[PDB]
Amino acid sequence: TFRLLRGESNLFYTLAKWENNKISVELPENLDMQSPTMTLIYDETGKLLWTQRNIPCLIKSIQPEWLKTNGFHEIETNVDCTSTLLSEDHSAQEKLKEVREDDDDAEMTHSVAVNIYPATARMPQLTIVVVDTIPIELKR
Repeated sequence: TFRLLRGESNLFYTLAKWENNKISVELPENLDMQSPTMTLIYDETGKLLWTQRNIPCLIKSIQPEWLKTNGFHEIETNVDCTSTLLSEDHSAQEKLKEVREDDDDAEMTHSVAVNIYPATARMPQLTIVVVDTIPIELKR
């Protein structure tokens, strides 16, 4: 889980560059866009610097306390938000349709790994957050 999302976090760390008070992430050519993760990068103060996808409901669901340490956490969000997160994913969209019909405020829980990268000569201190886009309720 955490140990598993750590790999994606490390990847995005090595992909990132710090230039002119800004994070830039250049994605590798032909990289899978269909991986079930979304990564966010914050500064040590907890300011969001970069996000793989701009999804405000999920971003607002990230608790600031979490951001100062390494940890494994859970987002408690809604089926509307999860549907926005999984928009491109066809099959998932079918399932999501179903669940939306049974309950329109159905709760969705997403695993999250928070990862700390101390400042180096190359890079300032960063917190990298990796979210499992498939919620616990849909894993089975």
